[PDB]
Amino acid sequence: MKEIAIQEKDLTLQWRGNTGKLVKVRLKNTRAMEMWYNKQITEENIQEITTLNIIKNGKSLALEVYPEKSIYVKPGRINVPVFFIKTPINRGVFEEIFG
Amino acid sequence: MKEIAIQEKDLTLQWRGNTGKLVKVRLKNTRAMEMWYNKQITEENIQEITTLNIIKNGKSLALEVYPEKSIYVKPGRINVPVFFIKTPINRGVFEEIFG
Amino acid sequence: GMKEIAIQEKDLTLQWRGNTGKLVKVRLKNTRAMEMWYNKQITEENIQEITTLNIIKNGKSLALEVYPEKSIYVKPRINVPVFFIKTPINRGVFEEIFG
Amino acid sequence: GMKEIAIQEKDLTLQWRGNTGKLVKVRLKNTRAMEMWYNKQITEENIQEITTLNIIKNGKSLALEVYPEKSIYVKPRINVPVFFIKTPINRGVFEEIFG
Repeated sequence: MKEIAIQEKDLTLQWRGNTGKLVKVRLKNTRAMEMWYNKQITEENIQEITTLNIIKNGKSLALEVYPEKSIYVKPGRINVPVFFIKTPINRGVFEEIFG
Repeated sequence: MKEIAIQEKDLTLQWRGNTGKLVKVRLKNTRAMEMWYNKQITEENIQEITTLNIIKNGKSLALEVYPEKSIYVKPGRINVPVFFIKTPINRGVFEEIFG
Repeated sequence: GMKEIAIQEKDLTLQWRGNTGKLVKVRLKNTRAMEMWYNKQITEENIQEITTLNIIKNGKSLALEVYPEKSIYVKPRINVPVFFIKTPINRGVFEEIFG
Repeated sequence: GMKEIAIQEKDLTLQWRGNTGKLVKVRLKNTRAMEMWYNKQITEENIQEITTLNIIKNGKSLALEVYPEKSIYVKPRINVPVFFIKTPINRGVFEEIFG
């Protein structure tokens, strides 16, 4: 287990059908640049993460990912990390949590 | 020397007179929460940072800080890191850089 | 007869049944409501003349009929206009349109 | 004589001389301009009737005279209104007002 918290405002969320299951989350370009400088997530360490703790509106939601599926996608200038979400969660409850 | 990059959108900037010198930068509450979970900056490690690399609009600007002055301020729910900026930079040139 | 007013989506708080279902009502944001108050763009006397809201966003437009007899001002300094949506539209298709 | 229109600050791109000096001109953002186009709120035929913009933000308001004979549409899909500010105001005091 390795958990990283990421504020929701830094993620582009892909919901199946726009309203269904959360399929994947992609880091925004600016936050990705920042992480590159800091080595916060790297191509070499990305698959160590098993949980994303999504932060927003003073609330937090831990979501397991499929670590074998985590990848960098182009780009922007540099590639951005993408996580495939394993814990089932749908858009309605996600919106309810974060308000 | 220890440098940390932080995207501008996560900082509340205090400009002397609103237009003059950058005096200090305060992390936003949500990013502060995220950093708390990750231990990215902590009360124990904050004074190790000598440079902030401010990221925005695909651009980057390194600014030295006064490490002895870096502190947590309340709050929000938890305290937030504050850096006092040593490198002189005024609002006009900062705006020019970041556009 | 018909009276249509366009409002940019960013000026609306949208209420979706169950967060993902039918669009039930939209409420103007506080800043925009104050602007409309100074301009008399929408007023207590005229709000019920509006039969259609043309929602604008991302260079796209979606006309939606309202129930004019349900249009009301609600408490926020300034009360704000609320419209009850008559044209059936769900969150998925709305997100599809506007992206 | 006088004709005054309120516009929420978030719908304006403000041009400050030297980024920190006098406010020279404001241009409507693209989304708001498209809305105003559908509503005929401001039009090529009427734009030069406006003598004062009432800038709205953070529950506050600031009236600024314009040079009506300088008000023009510029290329962005849709051309957008631009006003040249006559009332002298600088970035510091403007930021002070609105915070």
